[PDB]
Amino acid sequence: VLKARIRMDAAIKRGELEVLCKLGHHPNIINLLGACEHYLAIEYAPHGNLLDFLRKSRVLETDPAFAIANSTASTLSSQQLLHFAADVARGMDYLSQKQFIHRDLAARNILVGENYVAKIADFGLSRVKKTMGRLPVRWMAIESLNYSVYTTNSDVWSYGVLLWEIVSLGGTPYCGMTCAELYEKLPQGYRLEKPLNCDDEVYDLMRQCWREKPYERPSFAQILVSLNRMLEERKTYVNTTLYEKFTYAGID
Ligand SMILES: CNc1nccc(-c2cccnc2Oc2cc(C(=O)Nc3cc(C(F)(F)F)ccc3N3CCOCC3)ccc2C)n1
Repeated sequence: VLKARIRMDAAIKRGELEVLCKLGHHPNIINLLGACEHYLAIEYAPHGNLLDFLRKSRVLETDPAFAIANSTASTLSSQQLLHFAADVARGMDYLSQKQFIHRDLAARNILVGENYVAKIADFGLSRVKKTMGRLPVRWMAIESLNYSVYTTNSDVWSYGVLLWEIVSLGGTPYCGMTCAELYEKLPQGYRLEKPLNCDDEVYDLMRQCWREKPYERPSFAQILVSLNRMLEERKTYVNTTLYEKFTYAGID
């Protein structure tokens, strides 16, 4: 994958053209510009992947003097954070009505484009039982861990974890927990805990994505509605201000 001019900025990769074309276009997915050879051209995202971008906003760690002085934990606001969330949901709604199943929803696979508009991507390398590489276990629905099932509802569970990645600023999900104990504890109804900077209502939405029953989970259309409600309220939903006992959700 290489940076290039000709839209100007593009990320060029050198059978996949059928899949990209059939996705059509949407402001919340990657944009297929054109192709040929002697080479797939996609619109470059100046802010790179969401994970790294969420982590680079941890200003206390990067620029502590600046952070303390401003009483800020993040260069992103609750408005920006929730807009990333609504961006992914809008793209996943678009993508799921075309019966596209991602199977790898996580911050690492979302791009931050022009105007900080989040875009679904897939950095795997080719596209009814479905194909799987190495399992992203911390992002996986109970029913994928057991049974190896993949549907829009399992995508919704992974979205729940991405929503958690957004609020925690790139925290590693279940920090301190082994992959093995997830297979064991999730069936028993264990779920990820509410982050400290998180409002109860964003936590409820995450919990809705993690219902045991796949068919009880909300649709991406319903998830966008919930988030839009939060963004329209005066209420701040994600705390980004420092306080005496502040600690970031752990990364490693
Ligand atoms: C850092 N900035 C940046 N901007 C744009 C792209 C990239 C980037 C970085 C590293 C690797 N790849 C890219 O960009 C992509 C991204 C994709 C990509 O996301 N492709 C697919 C996306 C989707 C989506 F989920 F969005 F609907 C679905 C299928 C996709 N591909 C999957 C691979 O095979 C063809 C179809 C394909 C090619 C390239 C060159 N980086």
